[PDB]
Amino acid sequence: PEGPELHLASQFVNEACRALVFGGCVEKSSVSRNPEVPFESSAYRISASARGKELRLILSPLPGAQPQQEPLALVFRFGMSGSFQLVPREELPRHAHLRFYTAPPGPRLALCFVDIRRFGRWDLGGKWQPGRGPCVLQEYQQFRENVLRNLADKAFDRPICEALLDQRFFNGIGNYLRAEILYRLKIPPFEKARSVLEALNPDLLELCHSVPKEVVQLGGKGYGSSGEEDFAAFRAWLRCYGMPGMSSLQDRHGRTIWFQGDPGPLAP
DNA sequence: CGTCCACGTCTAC
DNA sequence: TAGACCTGGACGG
Repeated sequence: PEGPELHLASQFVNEACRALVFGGCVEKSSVSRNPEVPFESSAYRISASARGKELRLILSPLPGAQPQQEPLALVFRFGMSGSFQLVPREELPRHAHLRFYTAPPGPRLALCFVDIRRFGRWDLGGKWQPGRGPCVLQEYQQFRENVLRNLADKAFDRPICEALLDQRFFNGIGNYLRAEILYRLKIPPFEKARSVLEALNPDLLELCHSVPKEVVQLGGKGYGSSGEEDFAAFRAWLRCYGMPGMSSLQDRHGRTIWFQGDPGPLAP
């Protein structure tokens, strides 16, 4: 449920649904506090795109589909466990909170948003969350500008490790990517953000892009990968997050920051 | 049995 | 700046 996983999940929706046609209603599990998706069409296609830590699905009726229905966009945040699966209609995983059903010619499948802790959220309406900065994978240049044009923001008074989670400037970076980013440059996690950034080979804002981009290139499921294949690849990619020999500390919100060496000046 | 820990926001005091 | 929101795996007694 960081930027690489959101991005992988959107490619997964795009490839796995390339040749599917969905039909009928969009079904929500009983226990989910998210809104119902008012949307029905007898033949519709599903596509996605990611931005940062959000993913957007577009439901698009084929020509002639019934009820009349305009394209609908839904935006998902994954929380600590969100994911998508394509499964056989009658073999729904345990926590499938939102389900999309294929239509006949072929075997009956269900595309499901699966989310065990239910920190995930979706919204009707298709807009990115106001306030999230640009995507570090897909909008690098905008991402880099939005940080540099704004170093006066009180966000940058904080440790660089806490600033890297702030989605207003680092949309996409989560807890493993911060430790990996910081570790490639050996920046103490508790340096003040503004000092590391004012200054303006790869620097820290470049690593915010190419680091998550390396996870995307492993393919697979990234953090969400243990039967493995996917999983062994990811765990082999990590140099820092949770590794033996590393230090860790809690930041001011209780999140664990892995690192090596100097904790840096603002440490608890 | 029990405690801790996990890829993140949110709202409310 | 504390909590709340949740399930389940690892591991302890």
